[PDB]
Amino acid sequence: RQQEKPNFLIIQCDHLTQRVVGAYGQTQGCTLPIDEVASRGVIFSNAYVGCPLSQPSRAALWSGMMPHQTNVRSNSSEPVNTRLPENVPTLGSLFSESGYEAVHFGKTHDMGSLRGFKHKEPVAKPFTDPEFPVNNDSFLDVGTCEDAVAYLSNPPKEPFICIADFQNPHNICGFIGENAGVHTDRPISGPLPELPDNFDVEDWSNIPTPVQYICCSHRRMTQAAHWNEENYRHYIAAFQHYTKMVSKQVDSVLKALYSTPAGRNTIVVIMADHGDGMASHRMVTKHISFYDEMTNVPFIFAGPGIKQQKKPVDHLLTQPTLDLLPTLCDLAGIAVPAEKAGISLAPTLRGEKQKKSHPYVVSEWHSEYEYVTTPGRMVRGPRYKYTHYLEGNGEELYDMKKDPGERKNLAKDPKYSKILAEHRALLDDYITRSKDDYRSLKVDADPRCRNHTPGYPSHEGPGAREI
Ligand SMILES: [Cl-]
Ligand SMILES: [Zn+2]
Repeated sequence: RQQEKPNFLIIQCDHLTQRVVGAYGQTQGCTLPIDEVASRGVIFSNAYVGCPLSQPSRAALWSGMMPHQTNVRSNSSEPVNTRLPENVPTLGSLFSESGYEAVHFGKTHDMGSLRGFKHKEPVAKPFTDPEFPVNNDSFLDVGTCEDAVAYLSNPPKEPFICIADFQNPHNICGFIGENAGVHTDRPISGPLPELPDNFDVEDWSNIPTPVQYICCSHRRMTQAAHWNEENYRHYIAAFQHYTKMVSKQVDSVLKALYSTPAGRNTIVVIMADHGDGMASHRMVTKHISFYDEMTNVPFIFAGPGIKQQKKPVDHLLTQPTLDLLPTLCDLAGIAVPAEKAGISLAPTLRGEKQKKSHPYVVSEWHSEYEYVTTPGRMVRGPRYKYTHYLEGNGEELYDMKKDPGERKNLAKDPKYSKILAEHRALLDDYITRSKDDYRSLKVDADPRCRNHTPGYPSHEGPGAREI
């Protein structure tokens, strides 16, 4: 038993959302291979990432730390962001030093947190799509899929830990570029998805300043700011298409996995580095805001020793950015360094009592490319989500039980003043225990990016990257 170790296959998809994954109960037909894995295992309803942005999320994830601690807080490359020091234990270092073969395929964008994995760079394999634009994101996934299939088809050593980091549905970014501004959409042959119930922003004066002006600071939002309903539904359709594309590749990867006896000895994890607005709150992609579509990601486990659960686990707050490292170490029988703040979910996965749990979980924003630096923090408690931004001391407060779509900010309502204070207190506790420098940080927000009536439809001009 204890010397017979499982393998691991970690499949991560950039921008993948709970909404689009059928296992979560909202959208049918886009992720059947992922849903089949979920059906054999356990999915988590509350799985919040440490930052809704790729490089900060990935640097944090593979090191099991938070972004203010890695100090990789934006997507900028060296020297604005500096690679994780070589003395910080990572997933790869812990697994490699315990005798695992550790391999990584696909997207990196890790700022050194992948140290210990042997990385193979994918090669772009272009192809033509008859209905949606496809770019090097989609072409790279073809290479990644080929590499992962080749590896899992003939695994040279057990035990192994393999990461397959897919780009899609990130090609949604390219879609927005091809459809920027006022435009008529190219016809498509599918049924057209409906807008979500939280599409509209009811009151722009009741949201924080940085969220009001995402249209100025986020290039993709500048592009989509004046989109009509048709435009946004075609956006959702494209997102579903790119998700279907990556799910076919997941299928190929799983077929390769289960083509040898290594497969049945493998624990499969499916997650995303962050989500996508999917037109909720008029939002496209990810930038500044902390709404569930972007921060609450699919987080799915199945494999030997993991007990099947039909219902999603919703009595726990999880933080994949912190919890993946100790969970995988616990499943592999590898000791976790004491400084890591994550909590192993292996008890829940085994069907045992989860004695330790997070009383709340957190997300961070700092900047994307240092055009605008507008730090903020999210605290998800058991029932409410609280957000705070330094710029204007803006706050949000959402009842996630009665208002899961986050349509009614409760922060200015005196009836909720005690709940608001209570979540402010969770942020104070986080700052103390994590040594967050949040309270000391400076806002850098040019007033030319805050210079029209609040809200994306009223956006005028070319946005921050242009001025
Ligand atoms: Cl920026
Ligand atoms: Zn604007």
